[PDB]
Amino acid sequence: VATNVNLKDQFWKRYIDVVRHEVIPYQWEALNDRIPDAEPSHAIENFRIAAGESDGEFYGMVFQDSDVAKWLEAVAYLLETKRDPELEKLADDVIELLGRAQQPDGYLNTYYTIKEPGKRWMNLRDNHELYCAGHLIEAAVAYFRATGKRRFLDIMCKYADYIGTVFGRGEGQIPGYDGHQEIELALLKLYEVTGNENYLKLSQYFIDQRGQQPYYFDQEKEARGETEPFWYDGGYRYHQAHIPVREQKQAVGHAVRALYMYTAMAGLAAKMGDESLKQACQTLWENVTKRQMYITGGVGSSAFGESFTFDFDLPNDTAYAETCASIALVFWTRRMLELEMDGKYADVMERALYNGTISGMDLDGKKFFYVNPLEVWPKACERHDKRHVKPVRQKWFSCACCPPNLARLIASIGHYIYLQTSDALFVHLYVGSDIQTEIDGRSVKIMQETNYPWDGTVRLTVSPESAGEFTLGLRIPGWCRGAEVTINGEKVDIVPLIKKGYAYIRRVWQQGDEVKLYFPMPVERIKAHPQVRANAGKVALQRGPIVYCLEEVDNGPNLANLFLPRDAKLEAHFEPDLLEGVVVITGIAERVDESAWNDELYRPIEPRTYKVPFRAIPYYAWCNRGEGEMVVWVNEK
Amino acid sequence: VATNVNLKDQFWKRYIDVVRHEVIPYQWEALNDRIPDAEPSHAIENFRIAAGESDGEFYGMVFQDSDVAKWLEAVAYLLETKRDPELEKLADDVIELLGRAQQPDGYLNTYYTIKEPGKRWMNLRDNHELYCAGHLIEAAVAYFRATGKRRFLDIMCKYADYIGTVFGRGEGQIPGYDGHQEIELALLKLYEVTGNENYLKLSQYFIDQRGQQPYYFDQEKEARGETEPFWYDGGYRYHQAHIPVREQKQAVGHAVRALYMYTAMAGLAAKMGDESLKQACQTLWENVTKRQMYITGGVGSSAFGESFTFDFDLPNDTAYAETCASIALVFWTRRMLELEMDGKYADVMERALYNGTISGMDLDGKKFFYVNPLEVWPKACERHDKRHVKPVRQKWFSCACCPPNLARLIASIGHYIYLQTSDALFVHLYVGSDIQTEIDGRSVKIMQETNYPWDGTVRLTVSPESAGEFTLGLRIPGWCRGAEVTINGEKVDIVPLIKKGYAYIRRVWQQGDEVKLYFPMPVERIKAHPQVRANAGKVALQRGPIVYCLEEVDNGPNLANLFLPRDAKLEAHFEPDLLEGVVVITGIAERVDESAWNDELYRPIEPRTYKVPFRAIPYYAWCNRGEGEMVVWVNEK
Repeated sequence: VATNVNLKDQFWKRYIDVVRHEVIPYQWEALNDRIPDAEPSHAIENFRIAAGESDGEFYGMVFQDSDVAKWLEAVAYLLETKRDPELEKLADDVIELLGRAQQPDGYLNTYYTIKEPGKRWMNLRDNHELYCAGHLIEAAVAYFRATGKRRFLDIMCKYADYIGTVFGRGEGQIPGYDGHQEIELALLKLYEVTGNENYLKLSQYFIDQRGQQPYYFDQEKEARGETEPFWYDGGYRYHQAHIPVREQKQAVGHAVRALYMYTAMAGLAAKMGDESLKQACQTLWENVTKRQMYITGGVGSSAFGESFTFDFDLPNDTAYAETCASIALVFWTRRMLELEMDGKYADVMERALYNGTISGMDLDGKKFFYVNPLEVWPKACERHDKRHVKPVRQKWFSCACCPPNLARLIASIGHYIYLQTSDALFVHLYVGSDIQTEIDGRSVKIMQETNYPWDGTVRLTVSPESAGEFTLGLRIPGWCRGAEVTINGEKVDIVPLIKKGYAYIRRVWQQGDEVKLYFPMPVERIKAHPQVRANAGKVALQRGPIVYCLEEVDNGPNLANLFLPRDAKLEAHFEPDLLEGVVVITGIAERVDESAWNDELYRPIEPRTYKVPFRAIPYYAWCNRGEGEMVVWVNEK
Repeated sequence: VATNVNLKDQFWKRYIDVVRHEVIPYQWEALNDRIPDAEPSHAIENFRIAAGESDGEFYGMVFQDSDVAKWLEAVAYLLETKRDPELEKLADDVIELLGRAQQPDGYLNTYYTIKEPGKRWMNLRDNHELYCAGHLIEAAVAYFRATGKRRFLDIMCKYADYIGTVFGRGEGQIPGYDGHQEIELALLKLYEVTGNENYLKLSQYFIDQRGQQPYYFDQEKEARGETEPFWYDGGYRYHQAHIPVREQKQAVGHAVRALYMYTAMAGLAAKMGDESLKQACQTLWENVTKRQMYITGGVGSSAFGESFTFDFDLPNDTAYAETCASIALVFWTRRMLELEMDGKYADVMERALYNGTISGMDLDGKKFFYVNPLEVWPKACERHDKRHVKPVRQKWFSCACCPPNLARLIASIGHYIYLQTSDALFVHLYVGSDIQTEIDGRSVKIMQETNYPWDGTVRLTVSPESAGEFTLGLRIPGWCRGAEVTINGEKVDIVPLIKKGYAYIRRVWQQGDEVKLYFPMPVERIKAHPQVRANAGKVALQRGPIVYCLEEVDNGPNLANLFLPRDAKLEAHFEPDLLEGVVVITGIAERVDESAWNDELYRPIEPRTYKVPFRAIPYYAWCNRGEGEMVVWVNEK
């Protein structure tokens, strides 16, 4: 493949700069208990103790080891854009410490090495051993791809090989699997970087075993003398272990869990060319993205179990839409594109990336949300049914969806832009960047320049070492109508070339060939399916891939009583000095007069209305200018 | 002195017969553990054991004793409108049982007699001792007024005197009060029937002491050795015991508790001539009824704590609106009227009486709601944050709230229709009835005939034994746009006679004088104050005092996808055989056609709508024709 991708834009480059200079350095301090304000992490200390370099007790959540891995993974990806010896040094040191904390059989887990040794693999449902293992594997694979150093990969292959001995359907093995999926998608990347088929088979095994009767979680449960019912009403639906994955057609249960599982299913369907996995992914995909996904790319409608509920139940004010769930959605869409090239997967990838993902952090990377609501009345957040919604971003405990999660996605943004297949180069995302690659063994550089998401002109430059025929696959964004393409100033009728949202342009390509794409970005009035009861009579503003919202700081309070008339004229313009440089939308809305109301609650008096201008900003950029109300779905006319 | 009201109705007399033939007999069977499927009550049996007439253990909730009291109270009121020697013989036996279960000092509490003897008064925050005493006192007063038999009253006077020695300021007294208000209003009635002012001062003491520092509940807490913090995050706001009642300006906490407290407060303001309590009551009245009350007369917007939240937070789908809280609202308004004669108090009484109280039962009286929601999507009742909303009514085994609570209010409805002062007969409610009473000495009979609430025409016949001058005060309903009055066919100019929602008609009345009242009853479109976020862009249908709703059985599924145009062609007509004979509202609405989505979730389309006829029925009558969607607040076009 011999591929390499560099970022050359403003929008994502700023985010990476923030991850590099703010988020990773701060997270490193917290992981090392050097922040006197903060609640202690003990994440690195747990490994020192496990390694025999420090006395003390284990401290933290059962999956504390995964914090370190995700930090290491983000650091690996940062090392790809800017090679940075101080960083590479701390990471190498953490890796060596990890090597020393690893047992000779390969097992690497601090909670069981320090606090409950010999009780390992006895609570797969709850204690995240395989989940921590998986995040560790992902970190080593990325660290290898980034630096070429294989120490971390050797450490993790040993753990994988040991896990491969323990788990299975053969003699003396445990027919088990994790309560929290992750090892399956991690095993795939280990396979993809080692060539070792055993890791493919192990991933296949964990997926194939899930949900099989009699339920492995009932068996380990009983063996622990435990009789209390599982707290989630839906039972093993919470872990998507209720039935085998090939029979799962409805998204249920914990959202991050489901999406980690579907990501793995999709990668396995591709590797095996297995239709049953592929069709289960496709059906689950339709269910999620056409019935249980917010307009922000948010997923998970219920604070209880941080879960999916059922089709069309997408309340805006009690939404959960965990940042990590949106991240997991990105992971899934990328594997879906490798399994079948359909623009709709990249559409959703882009929806999550420019909305319900980076909304999880302040512009300057200093604070974060766990929960990403589509409507906030800060006062109402004292209600019990909304206490999961924090009206301003904050610093976070060993919560579960720690900031290194968003960090590793942002720092790896470049890996999601293009896909190289032998015949065809696919462009998924419209991002100032280049890629040096091989097509037909032909060395080729492709370059994109664009101010997207703020404008829909993309100039692609295609420079092959020597002229040659190959295919350029350009995603046609599903939000756009009327995409246009020119090649060297010549119009190209793309309508006969599009297959499932990509335009296949196969020709002889020469040094300097220029492809201009134009995606008109009008302000759009988005309407939800009438079955989405929460949005009856409501409209959302969107421009390009970016969903807009109204905040109190620009529009005043009581946003429920700002109405957007159907043929108000709407205007967009760039504001270089607002929220790091955003396009804003403005127009004339209507408010309901309150003054005629005379200390009365209910009256037969039809509303008197008055014009006010409104300003809408990008959903991701909300809550950077003080606490206040915010809405995405606005009342119409 | 002697005052008699008999219902001559169809509307309320049908509820009374349901209460007499279905509810009270069934509840007797359940209280007596004679129902083979039902969860045993053991409420009577606890008294048999405490009386030494049976061996066994206490069973039930800590307030189980008040279940018996509430049944006896309802029974007292039934005996007023129809004496039944069998029912009465039953009540007398139960009464003597209470007599024999009572401790020698007057304490009557089964839990603290058979399960924890000697440990009484140790947990006033939780154990409902004074609450059960208050309910027993109310049953005794009621039973005496109804039968003349003083026995139950002697028993409870003895308990009441005992309570007077235990609680107060000074040595050998506990400076305490109940976690669940009730004893305070009950003691007012005991005073009213006995003239013993110690009962009045005891009520005052309990009200005056509440919320003083250091917190009484903190002291008994420390003596119990308990240290983990109270479950409700608002602490003693739940009990309205966070600050003295005279400094309470907003309704907070558990709604029934709040309203039982405000009722006593209003009673004491009148009986002591206490301006500070009168003011406090008025302030709280305005807060509840202008900012924290549903259009149905429901109060209580959060299932967590069954509590008030804050101003203008009135969600329809997650409403609590506990039946017993609207009931309590009725008790409060009746006391508010004895304190300040203003039609607003009776307006709210009527609101709660014709909507959110009787909505708590099936029309045939066999099933009940605890929670009275304003919007139901049955599938969404599976969400954790809506699991308190049952989409059909049912039998209720443990309670706290319901059936004898509703029964006692329905059975005593005649007591809310009129108020007799020295000078003046006030007509609060337009109910087919007659009242024989004494005005400025004279024997006077007044007869009301009307089809209210279905029609706004009323005829009052005034038949004093001999002719005489007195004032007839007639409530002008706040929902009406004008009233017309004639006396013996001649017109009365009433505008000069109206003071605070009552028309004062003072003249010499003669036998057979005929007052005719006309209240126009158009179909009204009701708007909520703009600060009520939940109802931005929605409208509710009302006719007279009755609030209307749309049900799936008449209108099809997806009631959120129903829009009511500016001219919706609203008609009303009587359906004599539907839901016990009701007026239905009909009209034209619009629905969005789903097909333009092509199964997509979010699209920039101009939706095609289509016209449908709709039918609305009284809220109270919803859920008598099968499970389905229901909405009160409908989307406006």
